[PDB]
This record gives sequence, C-alpha cells and structure tokens, in this order.
Amino acid sequence: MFYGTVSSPDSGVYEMKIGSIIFQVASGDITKEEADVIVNSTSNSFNLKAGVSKAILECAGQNVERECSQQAQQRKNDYIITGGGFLRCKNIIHVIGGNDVKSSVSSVLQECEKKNYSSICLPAIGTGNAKQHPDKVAEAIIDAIEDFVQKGSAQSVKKVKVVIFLPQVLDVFYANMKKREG
Ligand SMILES: Nc1nnc(-c2ccc(O)cc2)s1
Ligand SMILES: [Cl-]
Ligand SMILES: [Cl-]
Repeated sequence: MFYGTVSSPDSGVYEMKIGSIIFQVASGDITKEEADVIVNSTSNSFNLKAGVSKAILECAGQNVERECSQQAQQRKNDYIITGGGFLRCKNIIHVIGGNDVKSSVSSVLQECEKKNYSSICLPAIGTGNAKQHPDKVAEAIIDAIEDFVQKGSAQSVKKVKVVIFLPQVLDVFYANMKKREG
C-alpha cells in the first residue's frame, strides 16, 4: 500500500517512492553529499575513526570530534546530534553501528521531523566495523521508512538517500527495492 516503481534518474542512482518520500541509493563517498542531515555509523563511545567514521570525523573537523566526546561523557546516549562542521549539512546524527538498525533509522527520521528538515543522507549503517549482514541492514532501513509513513509521521521529510562505499553492497539494496516495488 506504499511502494512506487524503481527507476534510474541519474547515472548510478536508483530511486522509488515510499508513500510521500523519495528513497534513493547510490555508491560513492558520503562526505561529498549535501543534505539537511548526514548520518555517521560509529561505536558506543562515538570516537570510532575507521571506515565511514574515519572519513566523516576527518572531513567534519576537530570541533565536531570535541562535541562528540563532550556529549559522550555527560550521559549514556543511544545516538548523538552535533553540528555539521565542514560537511555540507546542518547536523550530523551519530548512530551506533552495532545497535538495531530499524530503531536507529526511526530515531533519525523523528529527529529530522522535530527540526522541519526535508533531506537525509546515510551510509549502509552497521556493515563496516559492526559487521552486520548487508541483506539484513537493507531490510531494516527500508522497514523503518515504511513504518514512519504508515504512522502518518512523514510531513517535512521528503528525500532519504543511502550512499554506499562498496558497489557490492549497493547491489543488495537494489535487489531489496525490486522485491518491494508496486
Ligand atoms: N568494508 C568496508 N565497509 N565500509 C568501508 C568504508 C566506508 C567508507 C569509507 O570512507 C571507507 C571505507 S570498507
Ligand atoms: Cl558500522
Ligand atoms: Cl557504507
């Protein structure tokens, strides 16, 4: 009762509608993207600097690193919201790669509605240091967006894009989109 048709609007980009939201996937370096929010997949200490967390903390800068450590030593956080530093975004949301991916994406969507944001870009959360299986991660990300739409929670959020470091993981996301398409 939600899914549109899978097509390719731009070279290496695949998209489909999920209710009112445009869902897109592509391979590349997430630190070159522009969006209201960029998501970082990190450790429970919010100081991982390996794979996607290395590229995001390096390009964001030491002021963002300081924000992460300052919030980390204040309370036990499921995720942390910082400034964008030198990334092309308004905020970074740092989620824990080992946590339930559906719950992490649900939290990102709810925080973006609170700020009246329209665009989100995320990595294949948990497929790096956390070593979660790509097929399970794709199913969880798309399930979170479906639930958000079903509950009537999508109002400001219009575009959710997954930018994926390995082309082989992109192929798993595209197969999941084709499974669901109307
Ligand atoms: N096995 C891997 N999963 N993630 C990787 C990654 C992601 C973003 C980067 O900027 C660099 C490496 S390698
Ligand atoms: Cl990860
Ligand atoms: Cl990725």
